Amino acid sequence: SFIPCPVDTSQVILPPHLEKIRDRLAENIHELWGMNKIELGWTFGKIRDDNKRQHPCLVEFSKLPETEKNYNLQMSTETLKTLLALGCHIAHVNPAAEEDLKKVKLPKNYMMSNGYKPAPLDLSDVKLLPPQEILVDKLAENAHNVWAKDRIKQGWTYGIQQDLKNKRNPRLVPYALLDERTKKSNRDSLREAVRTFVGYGYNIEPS
Repeated sequence: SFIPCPVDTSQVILPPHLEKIRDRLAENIHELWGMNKIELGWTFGKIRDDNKRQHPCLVEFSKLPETEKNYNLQMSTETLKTLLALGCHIAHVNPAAEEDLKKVKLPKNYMMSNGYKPAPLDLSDVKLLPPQEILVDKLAENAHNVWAKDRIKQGWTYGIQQDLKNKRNPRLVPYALLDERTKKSNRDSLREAVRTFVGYGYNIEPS
């Protein structure tokens, strides 16, 4: 143990009419990432320090280090290709629906020392279809594998207590043995993932 194996997206083209919705999906993952780190107590430093809760990538998406923009794109691309792999169909239904949607305006204290303030899209109003919640769950578990596969290949191993000494993480586990809270947190980050599709006037279905 353990062998994290996710959906095989290697036979999946990303059609060009869906590359722009990937971009806004990745951008909004950052704004949700920045928002969540600030809620935990993290602040902006120039170099990552887990003691002072300081992270370097806590900046506007336009100004992320040029490799880490790709990781957010890679995170977004894979969730998009996994959809097509699972046989879901995504449709650019109405181009106009996106205009009305607006971004969350967080309180003042969320503004960071360098002036960065995360503004994720206000997707609370969107209620997803029941056939999409089951697809959210199947993508929240597959998301746990893409992470567990990539971390292990980066030398990460399980660890009773979390430690960056040598890549030890207690959540590097078969999804069956994860904790409930972590599972719910992943359905959340990917429930938000599907809402970004519908909110942009893009439609997908589960079959």
